[PDB]
Amino acid sequence: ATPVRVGIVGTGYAAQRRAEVFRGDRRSQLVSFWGNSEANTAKFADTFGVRPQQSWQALINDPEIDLVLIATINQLHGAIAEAALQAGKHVVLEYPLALTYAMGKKLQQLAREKGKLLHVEHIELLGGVHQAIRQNLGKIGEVFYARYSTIMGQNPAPQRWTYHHQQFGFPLVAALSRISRFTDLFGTVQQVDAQCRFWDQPNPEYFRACLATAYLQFNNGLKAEVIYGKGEVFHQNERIFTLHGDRGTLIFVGETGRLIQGQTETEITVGSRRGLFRQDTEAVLDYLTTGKPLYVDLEASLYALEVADLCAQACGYK
Repeated sequence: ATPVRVGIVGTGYAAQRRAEVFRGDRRSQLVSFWGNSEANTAKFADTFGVRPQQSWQALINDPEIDLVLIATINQLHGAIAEAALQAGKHVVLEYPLALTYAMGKKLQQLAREKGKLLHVEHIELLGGVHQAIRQNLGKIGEVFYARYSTIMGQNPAPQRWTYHHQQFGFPLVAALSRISRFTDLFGTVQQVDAQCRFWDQPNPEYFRACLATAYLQFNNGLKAEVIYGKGEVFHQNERIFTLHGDRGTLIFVGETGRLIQGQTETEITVGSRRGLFRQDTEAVLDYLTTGKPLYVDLEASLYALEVADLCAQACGYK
């Protein structure tokens, strides 16, 4: 039903990219938003000339909203999605979908029972690099060894939700989502070993550093290392995504990529996350206005959630 009236829960990168396209597209209208922190809420309201709702609960219950975009504090995503679906809203999330596989399945069933969209993508984190990997995996043959490491030194560690044990949640959730979206080629994860180490702040509800490591064995033979570290103890940053195959190696350093085959080295064109967010937003608008089905289905985010549960279980986490 046009225009699609949108409320945005969140003010970060994913929320801003969605807001830009919702505004620009004539099939949609940005009505309200909610932010968790005072300064970023003010900036978002100014950029997009939309007034903020004081609570996200009020936003999702607004009768002048058709669609809720969720891209906020990690812990909140499942609860906000369930509340929005119960209020008869369509829901689009930036991954995570929920805290547990069971909640993700409960959300999937609820959206079906209400006949509402439940759509999840994972674009903000290395979305362009992921498509570049997809476009070039066919070139390197059987992938047997991959390493995805994100190390971000930060001193002092802030007292915000990203360093808060409960709000941030299991630290490997986002990284494991990235490594799990090649099931089409790697098969499913068959074995997991994972460790998680924290450096607590004086207030033990916050950590000042974390190092989480997951070592995965896939069914088609791939051994993958997935590393997530941030905080006060890290003196060298690292943003590496390397995949070794018997016909070549793909190396991504940040958003920079290079194909290596024999003695040749080729630059890899990495597209913008802005373009990927726009195509996804326009596909969502297509579905809501003409019923044309989305190419993405919830199964990819559900499996990433399963992998996260499995690695947390291997960690003794929660």
